[PDB]
Amino acid sequence: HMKRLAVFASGSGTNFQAIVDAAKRGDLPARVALLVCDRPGAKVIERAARENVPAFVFSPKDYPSKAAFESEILRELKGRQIDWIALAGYMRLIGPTLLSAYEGKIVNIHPSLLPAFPGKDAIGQAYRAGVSETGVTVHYVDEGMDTGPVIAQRVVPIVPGEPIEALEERIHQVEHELYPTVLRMLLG
Ligand SMILES: [Mg+2]
Ligand SMILES: [Mg+2]
Repeated sequence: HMKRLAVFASGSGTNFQAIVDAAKRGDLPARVALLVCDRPGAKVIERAARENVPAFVFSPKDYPSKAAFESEILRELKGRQIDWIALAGYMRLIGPTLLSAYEGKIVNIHPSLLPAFPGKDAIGQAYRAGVSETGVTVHYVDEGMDTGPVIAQRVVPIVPGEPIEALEERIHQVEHELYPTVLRMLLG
């Protein structure tokens, strides 16, 4: 019974694409079974359609609370026999409704070497701090924000004088390599 993965994403969907591409070339022993997107119009939705990956798209504005929409997401996840959840560019926190149902089965990729620079815009945080290096971390999601146990990490140097664009491209390249590799081992 191959594990079924749901990918949560809110934007361009480049990490989603990397995961789909890995599965397509036979390097991911899991089924990319669902895309959950909280931002209608996001490019990642078009990617799912092109890749024949089912998608559950919703707007938080149509619900009175996070619990309200996560309750529907949970029903959808269970009905589609989803085993694991991978956050890949999902721009909001996972609430107790999902954390409880998928405890220990939710992972996320974060653009810093956790516990360093947790939170939003971690690429910008490291750049603004002036540190000489940062990295990419895949970790388990728990009650805290970017605080669950580290699963894997890759160090990324920050070159003196280079624009932030240089660091971002480098970090994204690493994310596209690291996430599929980590998921392969986690779900294999
Ligand atoms: Mg090959
Ligand atoms: Mg509806």
